[PDB]
Amino acid sequence: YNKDTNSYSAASDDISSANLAAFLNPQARDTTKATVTIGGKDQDVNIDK
Amino acid sequence: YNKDTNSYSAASDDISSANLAAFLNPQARDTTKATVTIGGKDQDVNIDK
Repeated sequence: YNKDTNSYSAASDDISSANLAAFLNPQARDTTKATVTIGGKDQDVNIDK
Repeated sequence: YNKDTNSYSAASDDISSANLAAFLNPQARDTTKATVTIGGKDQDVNIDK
């Protein structure tokens, strides 16, 4: 969890494939913004559940 | 939903035989204070999932 300066960080391997939905949306209908790139080419996306 | 003064109320018949856990605990470990009585015996209980 590499507690460095503030709220705890973390580092993990492939464990959350389908777990992004609940983690990124703590409530029943939260929505999260993210930036997705395929390499040198950024795109801005919105992710919900 | 009988909107009276504030955040909407409601009133429903026997529908939530097992649905109490999700409703009172939206998160993964929420706990709710509660009161239970059999009639003349007020008892204080905690409900979690």
